[PDB]
Amino acid sequence: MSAIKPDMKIKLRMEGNVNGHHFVIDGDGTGKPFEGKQSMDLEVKEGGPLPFAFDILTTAFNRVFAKYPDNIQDYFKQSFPKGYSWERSLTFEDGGICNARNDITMEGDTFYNKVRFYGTNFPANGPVMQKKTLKWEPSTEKMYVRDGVLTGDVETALLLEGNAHYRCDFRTTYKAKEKGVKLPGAHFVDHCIEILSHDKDYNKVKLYEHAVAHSGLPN
Repeated sequence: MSAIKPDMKIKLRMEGNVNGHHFVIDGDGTGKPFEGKQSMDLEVKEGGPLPFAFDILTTAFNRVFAKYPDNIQDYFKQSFPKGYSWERSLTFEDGGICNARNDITMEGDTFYNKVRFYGTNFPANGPVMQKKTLKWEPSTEKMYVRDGVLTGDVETALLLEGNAHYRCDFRTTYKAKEKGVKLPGAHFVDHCIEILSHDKDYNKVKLYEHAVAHSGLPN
């Protein structure tokens, strides 16, 4: 009998600043932790219409929603009820850099998310500030332990208009709140994030993510 239910709710608020542009965005959603699926409705509350590509924000909007096999330690589910936090760097090929964080708690059937997102050094003429992005490509996160902290690395890209990609490297550190949650062995997490629907200026966005942990084998 887990602290985590097969169906959980998601509540979140993000505040941030990208290239000097401030914003606040709220979210409400649901997911299936043991299936590795989540979806949420996001709404920009301050600073809209956002003057940069919404897509840079989407991975900041919880690896509890990842399907873990029995042969990999599930650090994220083991972190509840007290929760965990993560810190992420996004390093883009044209010098844009973001730092994001989320502190994740659980109150009953709901995960609460205190998200912060800061970006800078995006060229004014680049695809982020010109809103030329289409989607994140599906990718695989490599999880491992670095300096005693669970770390995940991704080398991925945004698809742009005109058959071009815009590369980004992610590095995330993950930390359980509770003293003593055992770190997992190294493994992979395949994931795919998608904007299912949106309004004109991405004031409102429906977001979906699917994630599955594995050890690199067909079996």
